[PDB]
Amino acid sequence: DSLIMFLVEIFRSLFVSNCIDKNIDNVLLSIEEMFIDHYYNPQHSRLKYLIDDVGIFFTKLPITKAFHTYNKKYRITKRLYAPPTFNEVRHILNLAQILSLEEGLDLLTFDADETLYPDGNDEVLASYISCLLKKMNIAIVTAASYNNDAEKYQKRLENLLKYFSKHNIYKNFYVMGGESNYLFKCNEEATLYSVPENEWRHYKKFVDYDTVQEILNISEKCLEKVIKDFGLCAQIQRKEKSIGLVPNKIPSQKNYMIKYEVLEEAVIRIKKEIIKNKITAPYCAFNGGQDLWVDVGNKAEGLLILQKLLKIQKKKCCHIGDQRFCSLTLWVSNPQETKACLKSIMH
Amino acid sequence: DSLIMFLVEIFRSLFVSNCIDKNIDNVLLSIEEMFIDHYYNPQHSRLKYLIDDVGIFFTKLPITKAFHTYNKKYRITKRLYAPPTFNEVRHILNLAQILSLEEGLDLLTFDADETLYPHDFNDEVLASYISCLLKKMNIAIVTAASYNNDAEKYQKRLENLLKYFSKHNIKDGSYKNFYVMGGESNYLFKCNEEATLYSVPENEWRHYKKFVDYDTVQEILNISEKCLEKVIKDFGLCAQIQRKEKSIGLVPNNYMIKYEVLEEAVIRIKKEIIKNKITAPYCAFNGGQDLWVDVGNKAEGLLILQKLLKIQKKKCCHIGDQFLHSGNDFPTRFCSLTLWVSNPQETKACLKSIMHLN
Amino acid sequence: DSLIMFLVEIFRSLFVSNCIDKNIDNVLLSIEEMFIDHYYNPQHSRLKYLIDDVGIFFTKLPITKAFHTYNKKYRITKRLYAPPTFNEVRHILNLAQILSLEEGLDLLTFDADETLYPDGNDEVLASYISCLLKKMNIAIVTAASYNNDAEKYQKRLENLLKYFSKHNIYKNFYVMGGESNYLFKCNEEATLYSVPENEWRHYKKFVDYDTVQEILNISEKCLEKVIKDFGLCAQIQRKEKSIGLVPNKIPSQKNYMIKYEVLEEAVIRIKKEIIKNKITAPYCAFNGGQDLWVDVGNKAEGLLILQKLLKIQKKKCCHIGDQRFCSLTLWVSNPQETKACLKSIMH
Amino acid sequence: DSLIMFLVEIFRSLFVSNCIDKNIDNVLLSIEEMFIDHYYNPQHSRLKYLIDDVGIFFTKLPITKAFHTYNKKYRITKRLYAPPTFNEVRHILNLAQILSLEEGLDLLTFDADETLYPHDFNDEVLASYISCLLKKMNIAIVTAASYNNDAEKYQKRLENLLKYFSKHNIKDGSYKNFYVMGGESNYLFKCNEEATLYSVPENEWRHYKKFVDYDTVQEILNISEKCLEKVIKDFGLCAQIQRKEKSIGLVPNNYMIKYEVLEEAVIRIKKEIIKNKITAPYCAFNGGQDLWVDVGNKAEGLLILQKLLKIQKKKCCHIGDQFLHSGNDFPTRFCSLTLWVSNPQETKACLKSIMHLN
Repeated sequence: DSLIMFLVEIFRSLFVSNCIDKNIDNVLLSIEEMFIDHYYNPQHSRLKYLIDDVGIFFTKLPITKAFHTYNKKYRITKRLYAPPTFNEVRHILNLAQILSLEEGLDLLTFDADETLYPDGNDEVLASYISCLLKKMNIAIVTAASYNNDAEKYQKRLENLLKYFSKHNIYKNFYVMGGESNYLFKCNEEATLYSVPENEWRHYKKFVDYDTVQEILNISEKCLEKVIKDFGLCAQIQRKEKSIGLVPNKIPSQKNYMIKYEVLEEAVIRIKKEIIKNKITAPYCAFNGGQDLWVDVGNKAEGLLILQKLLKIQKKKCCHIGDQRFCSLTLWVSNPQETKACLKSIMH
Repeated sequence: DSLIMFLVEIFRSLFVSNCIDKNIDNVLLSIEEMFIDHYYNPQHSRLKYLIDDVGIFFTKLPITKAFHTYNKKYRITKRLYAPPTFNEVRHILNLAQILSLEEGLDLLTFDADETLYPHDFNDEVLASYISCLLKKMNIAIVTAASYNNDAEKYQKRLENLLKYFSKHNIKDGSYKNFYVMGGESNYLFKCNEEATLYSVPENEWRHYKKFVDYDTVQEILNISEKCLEKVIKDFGLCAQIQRKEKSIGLVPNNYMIKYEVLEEAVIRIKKEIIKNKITAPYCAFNGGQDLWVDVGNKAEGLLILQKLLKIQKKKCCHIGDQFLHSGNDFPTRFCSLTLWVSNPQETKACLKSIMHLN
Repeated sequence: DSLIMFLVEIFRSLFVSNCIDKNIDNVLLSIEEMFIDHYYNPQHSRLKYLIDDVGIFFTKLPITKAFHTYNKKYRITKRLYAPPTFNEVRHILNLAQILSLEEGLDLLTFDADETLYPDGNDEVLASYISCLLKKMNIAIVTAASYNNDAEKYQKRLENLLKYFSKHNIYKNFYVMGGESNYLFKCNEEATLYSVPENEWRHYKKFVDYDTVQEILNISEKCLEKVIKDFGLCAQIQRKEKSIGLVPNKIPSQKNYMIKYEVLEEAVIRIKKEIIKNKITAPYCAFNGGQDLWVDVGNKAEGLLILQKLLKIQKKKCCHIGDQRFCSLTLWVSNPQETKACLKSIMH
Repeated sequence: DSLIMFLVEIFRSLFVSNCIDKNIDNVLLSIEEMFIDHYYNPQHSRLKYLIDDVGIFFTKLPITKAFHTYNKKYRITKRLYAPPTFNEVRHILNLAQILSLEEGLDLLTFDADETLYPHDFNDEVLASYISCLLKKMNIAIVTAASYNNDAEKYQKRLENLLKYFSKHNIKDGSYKNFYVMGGESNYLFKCNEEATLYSVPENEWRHYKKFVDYDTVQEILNISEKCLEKVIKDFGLCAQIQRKEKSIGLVPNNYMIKYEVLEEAVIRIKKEIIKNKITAPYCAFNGGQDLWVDVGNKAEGLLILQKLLKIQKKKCCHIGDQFLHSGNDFPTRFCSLTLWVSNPQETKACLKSIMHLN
């Protein structure tokens, strides 16, 4: 991330010049003003000249207030031998984006790929998530596709729903499967039903069936090449609007393992070949540590569906994931961070 | 750490020139010839000029065969968009060091703290590998944990592995060839037929350990005590200080402590200890959520077993997980063969590869 | 230059792996094939994936033959402590591009900004340039504009023409003023006349007069801002299709000096502001160490004029300058290098 | 070289954060406070920790005033697309070192080889600056050129500057306060009323120069002679070897030699000389088209004048052009104040700024 680096180099220079524990507010306010000017002029701001991939700011980032708030609690400027690190500046930018939600947020989305759990939960999470549900809409997005088989989505994340049956009552909880292709809701008794197409068919970006089938054919061709090239013991699974690469199960249980480097290569191979056919339709190929899934859809399309379905402005939506231009983003990497951010959001 | 990065930068240029999946043997052989010259002339080798902190090669290293063998199993050179990574070159140098044990392997030492268990030992697969290797050679387990020669405390985290020896490795007499060191290089133990850890008096083998005055031991503990007390007040910690003989540490109450706070305090301790020009052996070990300062280093502990068991330096190998410059495994590169590792799964793999004696 | 760096990193790894003085031909041939594949597929080659700004190859670069030829003469691989440097790899790429001219070259162009002389020549140059003129067309390009006043172009480079009056006889020598706006030729007796517009008016890229006047107005506004901001003692000079920033003359001779850093800033300021008005017309702002000149034109337009006027394929044109996609380029920085390259071209 | 890069990296971050043209005094003052602590405690300063080869600050450095004054004259902070460059920070540290001469300047030394003339001295403006400063303090000219105490040869390249002293600086008696050193630190000279360079016997001031055995002098010359002979054959040079007493060099016949060939040969000479553990003073000076090895360094030469003229270390300043790590001016940072320069134009500028005594 060039935005985090950008700040890391600056903090490193203040640290090595021996004034980082002094009053650096003159530098922080000059940085904050560049952020705010980019908020009004995302296309031609000077911040755009420094960071080409800066993206878009839906909020006025209070980075100065975030630095003081982070420094007071963790006291990183008292360090004499290690300047602020990449991971620490990452939490500061999360805090700045959390703090920028002064007007409140009505939509909160969770990337449930790996950030939330390795397998099937956390009660402190479920307790914190439930508190937020009464305040505003929440949503959970999965890259796995089981078509519309609602029972399969429940198996991967059933424990958190058990808390919701108690201490709730409500209808402000949503689950998105296939990245942006299947949207479910919740009734009363430990539920998992699918909203009909009429409620959200128009909001989905229009794509042809043959175009959808074309992407899966291209991805199917690449994975076979990946399987044969790296000699993996794996099987390909094609679905309606998705295709996935899964490892073989050890005969007897537990499944075999694919090296993480090979999965990262296949994602680049698939993404590159899709661009070769000049396909403009939305798509995404996600690596889940042990699985590879290609969906005809992306988090951006699914995020827009929820904003348009629930009539929420983009400034009131927030996303938490391990990995764009349509919602505020918090970068985490473990469930404890997800609960750590959610604890800060409670105010 | 820098030898690995040395190879990563080279393989990156081969990948980038589109020839890494071709025959790169002329480059690899030139690298191997440099490893041979460092093996023969460690003090003024060409490799020492390129890499100052390279360490000592106690054996000739088949780096070409390792790359060739590792590529045949993992096909890393078939990748179009990812050059050989840091961990893959790490695995390559691991196998090259294993293949350099053609002469034999008399002693094998493992880090207790993190290469064997998350903590409580609870891996039946790992211990089943350990028993077979134990039959053919002596093994030892080195921990930074410090209990003042209390064999009951050390056996707690290692109960299952020791209890395994009773059912499979008790009759063959292999139990005598198993040792445990506590406080890095302060308390040595051994096993009996009842699968229990018993003690060996520090007076029995103090001839092999460089003595340190009791006042200088307490000197190091008091300097560290001041730094840890200053560190707690500086960052507003919730943790407390626990002191024992020949060892002091920072322990929470359990509130997790940030990694950066622990790492700098190691630097402050090491920097302030240097300010008094202390030449005694010591180490500031950074744990997951704790910090510990011991009088004595793993290098001294590994030297004791070599002198005690009369084992040759080239026949001794060590398996540690923290081979970073700040880690306590970094100095052990000068007294034994070393295998960088990260978890039991990787440790069981290196042990599986080691079980090809021939 | 990313292409030169690209090779410097590779040579550095061969050097540090202690095999650079051995047979590195396996690496060089793999590099050469990437160059050749980029020659056939400039838009989607793998070299394009490694070097985004690689440009275009009008020739099959014999980089392997260039390395051996450069190594045999200078013996750089016998070094034990310094790998091949950026400047050395630069000469190799010049040699490779010179060697690629196996089918001969009919056009040779010289960037006369600073590469050829600081002031008004070199007889060894003039002797070498004259030998090439009988073989093929030569051309000299200047950023300075004196409209069509041919006498002023002659004053800056009159000494080389004195050699041409002797040992010649002919009509294959050309001079381009205003980057791409004024084209002159040579008669018999120490000459400097201008070819009429009809011979080359159609080949110039069509641009409106008000558009040309717009660029000079924008550049005039920037230079005044540069003058007032940095407090320079300088005067602005506007012309028909150019505007320049010149320093004041010390009263009494010799002229004042502008710091080189300020001139480089004004070029970026002018170029940036021209893009702000979305001007698509060709232009260039050149820094000449002591002068700044903005021309409505560029070396690319002038190069195309000479190729179309003289009916020469792009594979037979070569340019020598200190600083694109329409001719082969040799990178030099001093007159001795220019004569050094020309000595190699004589075969 | 690394202190300059230290400031360049800091100013780059200030420029990038859009506040460099605002008030950056809090950052600059923190930098100045570090320069004061290094001035007081050079051995274990915080600045030495960040920059290991920083050198010695013989005076407190007004780095803020230098930046403020330099910005007022050149307005570098008004640039939108170019942070302060390497040479601008160099000029800033030059002025800060000049402004640190508030106490006085008794001795000023110039590199003859390249800070005074392209070579033949031929700048009337430079010499006219030299005469005025010569009236108020002693100046000296240090050259790597080696002629065995032949005053006629040294005066050739310096004729115009010496002849200028006869017409303007001969009556005031200032001629006595002007010295010339040859062979870096081997032959000292002086001037008379007739504007001629006369010699001073090396026996007269050998008490100030650390003696070196004649066999060890020839030892260094023979080691260099082997390297240069090997270098010529290695790269197929056309040059030849010229040897004198206490000095040896590589000279063409005049075919220009590549810069990289000269620079590595300096490394080979320095590396091989270190291999014999020679502690004598020496230097391998890289010229434009030649290479020279002298027995004795500029640090020794600058030390002689301080001990001979009894001048204080802080009152001595040096003006050299090659302050790179490989250059011969690099060691002079530990015995005198230093001003990095590149040509007479820059040298006349520093001399012009120096003419504000007050």
